[PDB]
Amino acid sequence: TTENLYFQGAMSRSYNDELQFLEKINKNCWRIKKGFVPNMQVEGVFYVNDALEKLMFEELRNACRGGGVGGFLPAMKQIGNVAALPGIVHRSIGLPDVHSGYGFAIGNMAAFDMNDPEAVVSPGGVGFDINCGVRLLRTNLDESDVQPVKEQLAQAMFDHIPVGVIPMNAKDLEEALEMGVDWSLREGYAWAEDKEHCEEYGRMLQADPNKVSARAKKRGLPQLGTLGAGNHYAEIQVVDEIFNEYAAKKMGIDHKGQVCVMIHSGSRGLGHQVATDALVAMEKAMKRDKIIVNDRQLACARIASPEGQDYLKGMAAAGNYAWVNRSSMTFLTRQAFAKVFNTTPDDLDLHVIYDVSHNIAKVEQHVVDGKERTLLVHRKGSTRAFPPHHPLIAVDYQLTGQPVLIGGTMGTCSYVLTGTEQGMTETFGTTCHGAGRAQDVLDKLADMGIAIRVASPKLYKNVTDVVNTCHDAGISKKAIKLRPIAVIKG
Ligand SMILES: [Mn+2]
Repeated sequence: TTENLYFQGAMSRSYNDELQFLEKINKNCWRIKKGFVPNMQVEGVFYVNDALEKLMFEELRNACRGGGVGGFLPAMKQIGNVAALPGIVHRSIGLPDVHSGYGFAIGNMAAFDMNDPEAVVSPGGVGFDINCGVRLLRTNLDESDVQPVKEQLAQAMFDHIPVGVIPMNAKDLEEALEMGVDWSLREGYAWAEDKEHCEEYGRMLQADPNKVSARAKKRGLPQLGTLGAGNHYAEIQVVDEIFNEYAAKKMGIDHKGQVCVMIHSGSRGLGHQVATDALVAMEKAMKRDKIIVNDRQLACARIASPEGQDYLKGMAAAGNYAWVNRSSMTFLTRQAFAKVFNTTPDDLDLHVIYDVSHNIAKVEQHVVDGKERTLLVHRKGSTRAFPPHHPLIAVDYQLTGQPVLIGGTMGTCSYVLTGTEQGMTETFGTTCHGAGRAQDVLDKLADMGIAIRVASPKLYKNVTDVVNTCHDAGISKKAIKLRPIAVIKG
């Protein structure tokens, strides 16, 4: 986020001229008027509380004022660059946890009309870790039941990570990329109820393994070497607060102190490679279709392009692979819990509460200016949050709205949110994904009471401020707060 811009204008400005393009819509939302960056097709908006508002406008002035080396790209500027993409509708939107990233800002959503021939798809609008996501499992155990054996549970979970639960040959992987969680179901590593409580039923149709490069496929095949890359993250959690008892009851969360397990994983290097190969092929074809962007990292292809069609089919394939990896972690988590407590996984009520993505592009029906349209919704660092009574969400959540899982870092709380009708109207059903940015840790976590198994010692916008901002804006609703007692990052 520095010299990736083409030689362009609008850069002979100071903080006061940039403030001219900025107006506050309401208590929790700001407007970016056109002209903030070149070639804006729609306006931009971001959601703030008084704290996150300070950091956003400080990051603007620190880069805008200049007077030093850097030229760092503010999140407010990347929002506008995304608003300059052909095909975008409504507005490019920054969720409360918006921070700067490759082309798109992390936490910056934008949707494109699939009936517009100039509409494009941007891999930078999905992210390199395609379909990194969160999965929440409930248990019938209480904190008093788990707190004594938390070290053994964490060790058993850590020891279960390395070992056929994951596609171990290229042929199995080609099926996993095509079938998503349907591969795990056939191979015994997933329950049927896991699919019904999973975004897109754990499988994105029309995925094509032929659109995934051979290097990408080998990046996704298991390696006994190079373990410790950090792609596996798990957290044994305790229900610390229930803001909505009925939403919690429909998720099986019966009381405070109940134990849950949170799983965080993605496509590892397969998605990184799928995103990279697309970016290269798109750079070479943007001229043929005459696409103009402000940021070279906004490299995109038209949806109708062969390169745009290839990416989405490959992107869907990596998303399927990510669900297979989280199902295998579920299978190993279920096995870890089964052995420590010496029973069967079902007798511990180890069902999937929900599973969301936050690095994916989805084809969704949305109403734009009173007209139903088919939109390609880019969500990098943002979570889908469908409202109550959406016909395509689980029957169990037809009255609560779609559960939204918020990732919590080491020692940080996690949240379960619900979708809202207001979020479908304002943000196309989009909400935050977690926190943003801009041995000592070991003893702090131990003193907090958190057992920790981490492979290598190599391994801000507060999540609380972010979820409270979304709750106040009405684009999400707080339901559960979870506290970690064991963190497993291998
Ligand atoms: Mn993630």
